[PDB]
Amino acid sequence: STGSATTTPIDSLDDAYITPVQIGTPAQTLNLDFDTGSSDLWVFSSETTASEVDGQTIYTPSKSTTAKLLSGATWSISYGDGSSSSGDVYTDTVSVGGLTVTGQAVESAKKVSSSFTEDSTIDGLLGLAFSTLNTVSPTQQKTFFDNAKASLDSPVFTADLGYHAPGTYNFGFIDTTAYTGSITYTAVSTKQGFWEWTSTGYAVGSGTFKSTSIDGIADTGTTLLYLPATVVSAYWAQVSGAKSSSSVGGYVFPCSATLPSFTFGVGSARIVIPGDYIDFGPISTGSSSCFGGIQSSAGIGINIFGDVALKAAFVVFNGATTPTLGFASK
Repeated sequence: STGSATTTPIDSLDDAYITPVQIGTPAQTLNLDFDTGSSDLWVFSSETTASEVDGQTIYTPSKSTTAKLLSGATWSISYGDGSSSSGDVYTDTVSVGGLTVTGQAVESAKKVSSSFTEDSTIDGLLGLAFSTLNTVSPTQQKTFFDNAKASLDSPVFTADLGYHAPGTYNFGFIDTTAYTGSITYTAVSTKQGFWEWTSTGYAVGSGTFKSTSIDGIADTGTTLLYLPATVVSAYWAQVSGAKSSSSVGGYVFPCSATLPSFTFGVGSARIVIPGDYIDFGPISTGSSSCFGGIQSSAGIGINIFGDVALKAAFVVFNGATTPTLGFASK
C-alpha cells in the first residue's frame, strides 16, 4: 500500500504545516501537524477542557463506531518549546492520504497548553519519530508509520514541504518526479528516538564550504533551523545590522536586508536554503526588526534541522531495519 497527502502552511510565514487525517467511522477529518520529532498522535477532542478549545476541530470518539477506549492508558507530553498536552487513549481507524491503519492509538487530549489553544489551525499532532518516544503509559503505543510499515510497498515516508506553498507527505514510495538530481542517503542514530544524523558542514551565501560534523535531528514539527552558536554567528555576521536580542529571544535583522543563502552538507551533497526562507518577518506587527530563521541551539541541547532546512529539500525517512535519511534538491 501507499498514501499521499498534501500538507499546507498554517500561515504566511510557514510557521507549521497541517495535513488532513481521517479518524474513525464515519471519518472525522482533523488537520494534524506531522512531527518527525515526536511519537504521539494526539487530537483535540470532545474530552478537551472546553475553555482550552478555541476553533479547533475535535475528535468525538463516541461518534465513531470503530473507536475503543484503551483501558487504563494515559499520555502526557512536553515539547521542546515548553508546550504540553495530556489525556486518555482510544484505538481507532486512521487514514492518511488513502493509507489506512486499523487499531491506531489516538491520544485524546483532556488538557492542552495555551499555545495549542491559541492556534486554531492545528487540531493535533501526528508523531513520526521512533515509537520508543511514545508517551502512552503503562503500555507504550506505536506511531502511525510503525503500524503501517509492514503493509507499505517500501518502509519509507517522504516530506516535501513547500516554501509559502503546499507540499506533500508520501508513505510507502519515493516520487522520483518530486526532486532534481539524486538522493543522498546518510546514517541515522535512533539512540535518542529521533531521526538523528550528522551534516558534513555548511556555507554562508557564496562563501567557502566549512567541513565540520553537525549532529542534529530532522524535525518537521520545528519551524526554524537551530545550529551551534559558532555557525549561527557566522551566518548573521553577513547581514548588516543583524544582532542577537535577548529581549526578543534570538537573532533579529533589519527588514530592509537581503538575506544570504545557507548551505548544509549531506555527505558530499549540498542543500541550499535560499535567503528568503530565513526571513520570519517583523517581530511584532509594523516593526522594522525581523526575526531570523536560523537560531542558536545552545540552549536546546541538540541541533534541529527544522522546516527552514527541510523545505529546501525532498527528504526521505527510510524506516528499514537500519534507518537512514535521504536528501535531494528540488
